[PDB]
Amino acid sequence: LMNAYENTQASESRIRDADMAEETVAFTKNQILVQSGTAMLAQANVRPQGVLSLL
Amino acid sequence: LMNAYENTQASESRIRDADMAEETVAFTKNQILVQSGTAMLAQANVRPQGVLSLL
Repeated sequence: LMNAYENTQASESRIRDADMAEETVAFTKNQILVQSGTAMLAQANVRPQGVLSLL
Repeated sequence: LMNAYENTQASESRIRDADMAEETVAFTKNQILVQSGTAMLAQANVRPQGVLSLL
């Protein structure tokens, strides 16, 4: 029973439990993309005033 | 209770809380349109001055 319990616990942890490294790398990549996207949205926000010189 | 509270708070924020990025673009476009309208109104105000040369 003890042997089967440890084997079953390992099998269950193989599914539900997350891998911390493979999650942290994705989290860092996503946050880098978020800051790049918000900077570029800010850049896009200051595009349309180019035509104000024509007024 | 705490799970339900966090879910309900998320649902409430999905409705009443505003999106800052989605709204700042509209704000900047609006003020650009205001500047263009002010410029055009100023230009149209001096429009009838051309008739003075006929008097």
